[PDB]
Amino acid sequence: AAESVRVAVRCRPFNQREKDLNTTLCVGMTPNVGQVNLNAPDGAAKDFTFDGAYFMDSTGEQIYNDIVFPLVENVIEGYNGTVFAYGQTGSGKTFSMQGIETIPAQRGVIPRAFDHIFTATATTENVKFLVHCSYLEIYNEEVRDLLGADNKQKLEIKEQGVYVAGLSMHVCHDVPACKELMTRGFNNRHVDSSRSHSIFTVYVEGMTETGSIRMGKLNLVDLAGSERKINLSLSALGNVISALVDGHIPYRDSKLTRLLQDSLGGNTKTIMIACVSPSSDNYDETLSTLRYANRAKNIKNKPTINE
Ligand SMILES: Nc1ncnc2c1ncn2[C@@H]1O[C@H](COP(=O)(O)OP(=O)(O)O)[C@@H](O)[C@H]1O
Ligand SMILES: [Mg+2]
Repeated sequence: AAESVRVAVRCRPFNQREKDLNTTLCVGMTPNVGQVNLNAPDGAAKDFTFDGAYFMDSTGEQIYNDIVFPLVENVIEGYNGTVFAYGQTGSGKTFSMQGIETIPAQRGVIPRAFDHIFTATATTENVKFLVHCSYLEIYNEEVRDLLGADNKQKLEIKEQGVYVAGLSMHVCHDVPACKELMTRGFNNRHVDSSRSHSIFTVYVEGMTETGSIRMGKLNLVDLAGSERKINLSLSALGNVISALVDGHIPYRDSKLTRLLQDSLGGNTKTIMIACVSPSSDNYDETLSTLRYANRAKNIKNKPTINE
């Protein structure tokens, strides 16, 4: 079925220095209708409509429940699903994807997708599920396996769909197995993470009582900071989105757009979490993220059940 990319905006709270400077709040929201207003110094507001609008006190729990939970349900049924985190360095991309364990309601979409997948796969008595994970990093157009034996090894992108040749896949029989791969991946990151893209993939294979196998993959992507060969994957993402909404798509311009070409206009249900700052000192970057997120709503995907 024809389905548009769902876009949600998340505004982080002020940090300590912003409070010490008494920094002006230039972001407003009307979460019932997904409205985000951005105020300029002169007083003129710029208004945007999104599929979700999560303000300074929002939690990873309420973001997951409203926006990601139905996509993860679809992955279990056999669909491909992708969640990207987009925004400047310091806006909350990693806090939205990974989150924190010190405050349970602030746990990210990745730990939450693990709990959801292992709960839902066990409560479906008709289907037997096998879960596998992969975790890669793209820095300077160099693709690296974050869980492999040699993490330094640069890997090639080939097509059979599109895949990373030599990318290790790790069986996960439960949530602890999943969380060990997350910390393992973190300790193997390039030396900090602001200029690279990371992709955590969860493969959910379901075997029915008949014997029919369905295969849905979940891509959880933490993009490099959008602040204005290092910036090629980000520039190509913008160029791809422009072609997709402008009515040829240059997926091959970068490693990131080649790998995720099915997430942008292909067989996948995609969600974009655009992260913004509440501060008037970040106005220019926030306006850039909001315009990018607004444009991203017009991308048309064609997700079908992989069975
Ligand atoms: N919603 C939030 N609530 C509390 N702290 C947050 C929130 N979003 C981000 N932070 C804090 O802001 C800082 C930067 O966030 P981070 O996720 O690392 O951003 P990014 O990955 O986009 O560079 C961190 O110190 C993090 O704890
Ligand atoms: Mg980060």
